[PDB]
Amino acid sequence: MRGQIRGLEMASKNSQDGISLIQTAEGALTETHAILQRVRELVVQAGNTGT
Amino acid sequence: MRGQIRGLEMASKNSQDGISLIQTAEGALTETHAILQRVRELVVQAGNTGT
Repeated sequence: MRGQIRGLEMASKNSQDGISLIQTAEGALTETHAILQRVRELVVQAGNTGT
Repeated sequence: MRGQIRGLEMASKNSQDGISLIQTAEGALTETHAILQRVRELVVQAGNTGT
């Protein structure tokens, strides 16, 4: 039991650490995405306003 | 009778001595076990927290 208990404590630890990794990459990709919104703004402008 | 009596006195002695040996090894194995609990904690952490 205690072997598993302690393993579950370190499991919770490892999973929370998983979450930390996730949210790191998550926020980074959110910012990336926001850039890409700006990019498409610049694409539509980089329709040259036509000519 | 007295031969057996005296032999029972030394028998009790020998058995108590048995117990002393037992409880020595017992407590030692209890501590060993406690270590092994810590080990498994370090195994679950030595899941590398994954990567």
